[PDB]
Amino acid sequence: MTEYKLVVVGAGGVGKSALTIQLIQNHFVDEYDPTIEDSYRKQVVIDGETCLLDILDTAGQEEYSAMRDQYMRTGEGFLCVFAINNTKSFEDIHQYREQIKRVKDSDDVPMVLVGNKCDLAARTVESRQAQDLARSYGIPYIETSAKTRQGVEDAFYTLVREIRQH
Ligand SMILES: Nc1nc2c(ncn2[C@@H]2O[C@H](COP(=O)(O)OP(=O)(O)NP(=O)(O)O)[C@@H](O)[C@H]2O)c(=O)[nH]1
Ligand SMILES: [Ca+2]
Ligand SMILES: [Mg+2]
Ligand SMILES: [Mg+2]
Ligand SMILES: [Mg+2]
Repeated sequence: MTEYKLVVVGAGGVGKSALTIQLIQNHFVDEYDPTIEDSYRKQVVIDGETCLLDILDTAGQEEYSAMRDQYMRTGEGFLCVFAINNTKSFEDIHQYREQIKRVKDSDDVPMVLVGNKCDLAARTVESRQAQDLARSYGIPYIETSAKTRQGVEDAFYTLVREIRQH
């Protein structure tokens, strides 16, 4: 079966772990335990194809920015996550996409822009603003909530479908 190497990146606290754990383990992590670097692996059927998702849940704490080059090298596709109630996390996306872009020496790396926490009402990043960013990258924008499960499968499966276009 086909393996897909996914990597989840974004600022601290945007919900990278919560999203990954919701996808893989089907529950919502309420508490906030900052991540160093964890791996998750799960066999799933996507569009009729049995495949193995290998997902690297990375650190948003800038203290660990040194580890980015390593995982950006190995990853096949990147879930670039910000929170819709965290304007700064949205502005931070560019610096993640720039690094991925450099490391893969490519303007063409399978990526999905994800606006997480869409269950919360304190929105400061409007859908249209994120759509414009994703458009400029030539990638999809998808809103998610790790809490309600909204968009969670859509985000990760879309990332698989982007890798397949590569
Ligand atoms: N309401 C709501 N809270 C969320 C959502 N996703 C994450 N959170 C909350 O936000 C906090 C941080 O989540 P977490 O997944 O740990 O973020 P992270 O991006 O993995 N952090 P780090 O970069 O430090 O590893 C937690 O309290 C978590 O419950 C979401 O979709 N909705
Ligand atoms: Ca819980
Ligand atoms: Mg985390
Ligand atoms: Mg505004
Ligand atoms: Mg496309």
